Amino acid sequence: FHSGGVAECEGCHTMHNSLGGAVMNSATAQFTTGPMLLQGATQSSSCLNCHQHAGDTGPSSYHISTAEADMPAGTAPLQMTPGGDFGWVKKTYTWNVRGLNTSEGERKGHNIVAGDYNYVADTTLTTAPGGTYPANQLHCSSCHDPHGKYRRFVDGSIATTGLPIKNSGSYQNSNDPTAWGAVGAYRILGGTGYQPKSLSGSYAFANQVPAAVAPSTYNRTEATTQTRVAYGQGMSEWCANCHTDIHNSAYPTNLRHPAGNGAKFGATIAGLYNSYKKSGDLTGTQASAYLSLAPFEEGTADYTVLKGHAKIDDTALTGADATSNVNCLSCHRAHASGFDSMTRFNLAYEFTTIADASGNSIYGTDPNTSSLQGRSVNEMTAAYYGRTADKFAPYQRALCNKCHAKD
Amino acid sequence: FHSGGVAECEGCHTMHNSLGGAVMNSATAQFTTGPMLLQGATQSSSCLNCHQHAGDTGPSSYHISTAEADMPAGTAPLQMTPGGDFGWVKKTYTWNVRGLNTSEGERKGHNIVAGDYNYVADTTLTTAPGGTYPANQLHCSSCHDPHGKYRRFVDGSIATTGLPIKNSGSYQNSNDPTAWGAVGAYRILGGTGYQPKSLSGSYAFANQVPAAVAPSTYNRTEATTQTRVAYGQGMSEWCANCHTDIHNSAYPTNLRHPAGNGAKFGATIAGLYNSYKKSGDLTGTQASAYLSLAPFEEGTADYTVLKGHAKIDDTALTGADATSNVNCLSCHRAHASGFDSMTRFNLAYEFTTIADASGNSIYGTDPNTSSLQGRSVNEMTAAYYGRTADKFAPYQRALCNKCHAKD
Ligand code: HEC
Ligand code: HEC
Ligand code: HEC
Ligand code: HEC
Ligand code: HEC
Ligand code: HEC
Ligand code: HEC
Ligand code: HEC
Ligand code: HEC
Ligand code: HEC
Ligand code: HEC
Ligand code: HEC
Ligand SMILES: [Mg+2]
Ligand SMILES: [Mg+2]
Repeated sequence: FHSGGVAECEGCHTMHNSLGGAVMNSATAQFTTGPMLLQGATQSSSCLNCHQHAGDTGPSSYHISTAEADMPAGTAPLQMTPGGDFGWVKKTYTWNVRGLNTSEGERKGHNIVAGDYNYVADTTLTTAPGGTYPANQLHCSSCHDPHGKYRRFVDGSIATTGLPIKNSGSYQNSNDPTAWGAVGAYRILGGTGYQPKSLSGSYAFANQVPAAVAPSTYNRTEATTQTRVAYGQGMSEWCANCHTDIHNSAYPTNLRHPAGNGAKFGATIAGLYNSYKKSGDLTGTQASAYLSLAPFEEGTADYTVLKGHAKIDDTALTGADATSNVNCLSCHRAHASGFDSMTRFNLAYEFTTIADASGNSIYGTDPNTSSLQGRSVNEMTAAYYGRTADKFAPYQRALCNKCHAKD
Repeated sequence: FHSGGVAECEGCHTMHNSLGGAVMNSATAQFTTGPMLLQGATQSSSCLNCHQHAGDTGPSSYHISTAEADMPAGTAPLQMTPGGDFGWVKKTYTWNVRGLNTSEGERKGHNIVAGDYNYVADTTLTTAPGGTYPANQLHCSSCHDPHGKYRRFVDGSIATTGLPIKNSGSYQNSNDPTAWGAVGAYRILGGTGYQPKSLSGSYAFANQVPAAVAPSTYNRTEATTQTRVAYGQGMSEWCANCHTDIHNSAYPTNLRHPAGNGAKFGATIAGLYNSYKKSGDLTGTQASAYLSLAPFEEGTADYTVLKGHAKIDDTALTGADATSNVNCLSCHRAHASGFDSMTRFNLAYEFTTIADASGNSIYGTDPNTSSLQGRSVNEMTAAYYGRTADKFAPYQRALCNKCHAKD
């Protein structure tokens, strides 16, 4: 459909609303339409018209959102992709230990306003923490550019026009560009100057489409072999478009956790990322040092050698060295997650995995404790991308430690 | 929170400073941070963010520091723990007898530099009396290791890595370690080689985490039944890390009051510790010989038999014999105290308790005398851990005597 580019216009727009018979979108009458000529209540209900299937059982290809009629109450959104499953946003949690703890739902992930569904805009965060981009006009089309303009040529340069598009250009199978026509950026997400014309003001991107390269069957479980998404450069400067203060290359001067291309890894830190495999253990051997749950940039726009990585079978795990950068995604997840500020690990209560009664870990077994924070065991097995509580020590502690071996 | 280990990283660090809304620590702007990525003006204002409650009435669980807005002027810090209540440091005293006596405030206890509060570093003592560790970089994190590395296994060995942590390991309730994962050292205070990387120089610990075992409701009054903290071995060699000359095992050769594991108690001295209960009286009977105000080591790392002691009801008082050692704490108190060089008893003026007008003792009744040295009666009832002037004879003299029966 979007083959790196402007798909099929009618797939998202009706020029009238009569496809023979009667209307094409059941959110209006015969001859009216959505805000633009597209077909939905809002500019972001047109993508949920195909990326939210009706009755799913397990994670499939795309379909990064699972319905709420499906996950009855005490279950977990079923779409294990590297961005996340928006199903999370509508998931509140309560539990008592010595008071009334309550992890809200609208703090896990970006809220898109899809009033056609039960998607509401955020309340607490009226704007974006960094710069000021407004948070009631947060549609899929804000980060993603539906009419894929931004192209990668063969010299590696990026522009918004000049030759035809031929393919996605965002996989391992994706046939590299040639002298006659380019391919499309990592996801169709928009590069420099991509203000959507519906929005009106001064908010206009400034940094380029990042560099990265997905596996090509990116939506999977991770109990067995784990998914590895590659990460070229620029991936932080890009979120920097709508968060600005939070970017930080030089750490000591700017007191905030380093993130960017100007934030190298450290020869020492790097030694540690390998050594620390589990919690209490520091064996090492790069060949095994994973890349899922706390990944890292390679800092190299060479789509040939970096496509080198990005397999979906645990062959190239291949930790890092003091050249590797650390983008915002090494802690967070772009779409959403199960953890209060859309992180990848847990950071709410001292441990993550309790020791059952003997040894071998388990996430815990009582939904009104602090080990689980009101999240039944299946839930929190899906909060991580379906990896059992057996890839962690009986009393696994917090999980920055994959870098900072504070064990 | 610190369950023997690395608690909850975010509890002490912000990676940015925006927890939704606005900032998390009100000591900086939106997207800046403390010296390390933690949240406070200094590396030791992060622990006072939870161990100094706002308005307290009486001593509670932890909270070893009571605010100054609370104790108006003529009152006493309200935290009766076995380390002490830092509230003392900011307490000067004046009185006249035949001149102008003035017991300063910054001599009672270690000064931590918490510029975020009214905590200033020491002036008179620019370094530490023993070796040279500098006394403007004296943070809670200097003696205490926030990322609890040091573990006790089941063989009793101590290391800084190798198995997971499961619990504090520093109480009577604390479930002993097992073959799969260890517990944490007596307090999280750091063992061998624990230089904090902020500090830069040669100052690097050399001796191990001591051995001791607290009661498990350690913060209490003592008017009624008295708190007994147990004391394994090594407790002096440990303060020896930052004071070195002052350690002394063999007395006659090294002329300074004996202190350590190589400093036994004496069959004669030991006979005396029991006999002398009050000042003028020498009844004896070990079963009653206390252990609070002048305690002593047992010299035994056997966490089972030494946990045997350490109750908080006056059952095991159980004086000693010529094997018992004498650590630095048998005279001093680790955090602070009300007595000029942070001791446990008074050693300023001949007596401690005057005889009122009839007999039964009282600390005295006139704040400009020498009996009180400018410390109103309530004050000096809290200088001792709330024990009235009725556990002492009408004219109680100095208080080394619990060992040296110089009465
Ligand atoms: C509305 C604006 C959106 C947005 C923001 C995205 N989609 Fe689609 N999508 C569909 C299919 C079949 C695919 C796979 C086939 C193909 O891409 O040609 C995709 C893929 C994507 C991607 C990744 C593609 C890439 O190469 O980078 C992204 C980032 C994406 N989508 C976002 C199917 C549909 C639809 C079915 C008709 C509709 C409608 C949309 N998508 C709309 C959107
Ligand atoms: C096929 C060639 C077309 C053509 C001719 C157009 N589109 Fe679409 N379009 C989509 C969305 C979500 C928007 C909203 C953008 C926003 O909110 O800012 C639009 C917008 C337009 C416009 C107005 C804005 C502009 O910059 O031009 C126009 C003139 C336009 N489109 C024409 C979504 C989609 C699709 C979803 C996958 C697809 C396919 C297309 N558009 C294709 C076309
Ligand atoms: C690039 C991949 C990123 C990353 C890693 C994050 N963002 Fe966004 N963001 C935007 C708005 C309006 C908000 C407030 C809206 C809301 O709260 O739903 C946010 C918020 C966040 C958070 C906190 C989310 C929360 O629920 O509290 C986080 C952790 C986060 N962001 C990470 C708007 C935008 C953008 C506008 C175009 C862009 C681009 C990004 N964000 C990009 C990213
Ligand atoms: C999870 C919540 C955390 C937390 C609390 C911290 N980290 Fe890291 N970080 C990484 C690198 C390479 C650095 C280098 C800083 C430098 O060496 O100049 C940092 C920086 C820090 C600091 C600075 C402390 C210092 O000694 O300067 C602190 C306090 C800190 N972080 C806390 C890299 C990583 C990771 C790589 C994948 C991960 C994961 C984390 N950090 C996670 C966290
Ligand atoms: C900053 C570095 C510090 C330091 C040096 C200490 N704390 Fe805490 N503390 C908190 C709570 C609830 C407890 C009891 C619960 C538990 O320990 O799990 C403690 C306990 C301690 C101890 C004794 C613990 C032991 O088992 O030995 C010590 C030595 C100690 N603290 C020192 C609460 C907090 C906080 C609340 C968020 C914060 C922040 C800190 N403490 C920070 C520190
Ligand atoms: C959770 C797993 C983490 C991680 C990943 C880190 N910390 Fe902290 N930390 C605290 C304090 C007071 C300091 C200052 C130490 C000093 O002054 O020397 C630090 C320091 C760090 C660093 C830099 C120093 C180092 O040796 O690494 C790093 C990389 C780091 N931390 C990561 C205080 C605390 C806490 C207070 C109770 C808690 C909880 C954590 N840290 C947890 C973590
Ligand atoms: C282990 C439990 C001990 C004991 C029993 C004492 N210390 Fe310390 N000490 C350090 C520094 C820099 C000073 C000077 C700073 C200051 O004066 O505030 C001190 C001072 C003392 C004193 C005199 C205190 C006073 O106010 O005059 C006493 C009685 C004392 N110490 C006892 C530094 C350190 C350490 C650095 C890591 C460590 C460990 C200790 N001291 C340990 C202990
Ligand atoms: C409070 C200020 C004091 C003072 C001034 C003294 N003591 Fe004691 N000390 C203890 C033990 C077991 C010894 C053995 C020395 C030995 O027998 O070899 C000592 C040593 C001394 C001496 C040496 C005098 C001598 O005859 O060799 C002196 C002069 C001295 N101390 C003074 C044990 C204790 C305690 C056990 C809990 C306490 C309390 C004190 N001493 C307190 C003090
Ligand atoms: C001016 C008044 C008209 C009239 C009378 C019609 N057209 Fe359009 N139209 C366009 C496209 C792409 C379609 C079909 C696909 C789709 O909407 O997704 C249509 C459809 C119609 C119909 C079909 C009725 C039905 O099948 O339900 C009819 C009768 C019709 N039109 C008449 C596109 C355009 C267009 C630009 C692309 C313009 C300009 C017009 N239409 C104008 C008219
Ligand atoms: C609104 C409902 C949507 C829809 C349909 C999609 N997005 Fe996004 N998204 C963003 C980024 C940076 C990525 C790539 C990040 C990564 O690969 O880790 C994605 C990813 C996707 C995909 C495929 C990849 C995947 O799901 O892992 C798809 C199909 C997709 N998106 C569609 C960024 C944002 C964003 C803010 C930055 C917002 C809002 C959305 N996406 C919303 C939507
Ligand atoms: C690179 C520029 C970024 C950007 C744009 C964001 N992150 Fe982080 N961040 C981390 C953690 C644990 C939290 C929440 C909990 C806490 O701070 O105690 C956050 C928070 C955010 C927000 C929240 C704003 C708010 O809620 O007030 C936003 C918008 C945000 N981040 C964006 C952790 C990390 C991290 C390592 C753990 C790295 C690396 C980054 N962040 C990088 C970025
Ligand atoms: C700075 C503000 C702090 C904070 C928050 C704490 N400490 Fe210490 N402390 C030291 C030692 C040896 C002990 C144990 C001594 C004993 O048990 O007698 C303690 C004790 C504590 C506790 C609990 C036990 C208690 O309070 O009695 C807590 C919660 C605690 N500390 C926190 C040693 C030092 C030290 C120099 C050696 C310094 C400086 C601090 N502590 C400072 C702080
Ligand atoms: Mg939100
Ligand atoms: Mg002092």
